[PDB]
Amino acid sequence: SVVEEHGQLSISNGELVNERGEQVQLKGMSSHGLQWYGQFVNYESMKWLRDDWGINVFRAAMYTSSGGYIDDPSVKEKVKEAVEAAIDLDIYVIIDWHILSDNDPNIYKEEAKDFFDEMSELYGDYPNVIYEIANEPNGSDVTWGNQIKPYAEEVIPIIRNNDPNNIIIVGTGTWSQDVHHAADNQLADPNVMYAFHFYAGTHGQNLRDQVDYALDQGAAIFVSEWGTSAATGDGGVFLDEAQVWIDFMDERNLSWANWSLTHKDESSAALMPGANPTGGWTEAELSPSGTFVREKIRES
Ligand SMILES: OC[C@H]1O[C@@H](O[C@H]2[C@H](O)[C@@H](O)[C@H](O[C@H]3[C@H](O)CNO[C@@H]3CO)O[C@@H]2CO)[C@H](O)[C@@H](O)[C@@H]1O
Repeated sequence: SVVEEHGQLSISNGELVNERGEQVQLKGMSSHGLQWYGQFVNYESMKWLRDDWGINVFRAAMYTSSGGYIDDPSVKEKVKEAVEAAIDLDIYVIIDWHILSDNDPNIYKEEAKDFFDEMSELYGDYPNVIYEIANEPNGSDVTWGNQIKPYAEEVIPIIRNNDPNNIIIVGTGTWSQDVHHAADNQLADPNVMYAFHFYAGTHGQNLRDQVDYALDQGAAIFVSEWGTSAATGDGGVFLDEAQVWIDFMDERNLSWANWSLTHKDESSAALMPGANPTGGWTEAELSPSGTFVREKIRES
């Protein structure tokens, strides 16, 4: 129903809109790294998220390093499984080239181009697909103008040769926080969005103001990852600040995916130890974070 109704997504005046020009807000879950917790990514779990949580997007977090795709490329087949499930379930799907320790997206740019060529050839005639070409550029030696923008200007044409207008999300500096510099030096492609990531354990008032600055430059922003925890993915749960961010995102038409769908014993994990990887989770099988995130999506 979601993808049939909204169909082709595009950016109009800095906003994500559907094929009839109406604003639409995606809300869903990210996997954790597919090399570690890939068992939680399957049609049945995604169907349960759709039906019981109300998700309308799923993010497949394919780490490049840390035992991910560069080390063992088999994890690309799990991305394909996720995409196929999203197509069958009629929800959107984010294909996330999940850089992190490999902090400059240029490190594995040749592999990224290859990977996005393959994915856009396979899936470029479905409206479900959103390409996230570099999760979290980071480090003081990685800037928008010097590193990230020219990386994007190599990868985007590879995608566009196969898929001329599905959404592309481009990471920003400082772990996808530096939307200000991106917004001042935007990419040409009209269906690009810039990633912004937050963690509720950080006091967020200035970060909200910087998102507003970026929006005011006509840049579109997708909150392609956020957590209820501290910035490490752990360190307690911060539901008061999370709620402030939830309300902010609703007021600004900002789509989002929460980190993450795993049973790992860290505060950002949505599931308890013993949660079934194919779904069906009782209240007792959701973590503090998962209970909250589920409520936010069901409210929506
Ligand atoms: O258990 C698997 C490995 O986990 C590694 O820690 C990861 C955290 O569990 C995870 O929450 C964190 O997520 C990041 C995400 O990649 C980018 N956005 O920010 C999130 C919060 O920091 O990523 C951690 C690093 O991959 C751990 O380091 C390994 O030892 C484990 O094998």
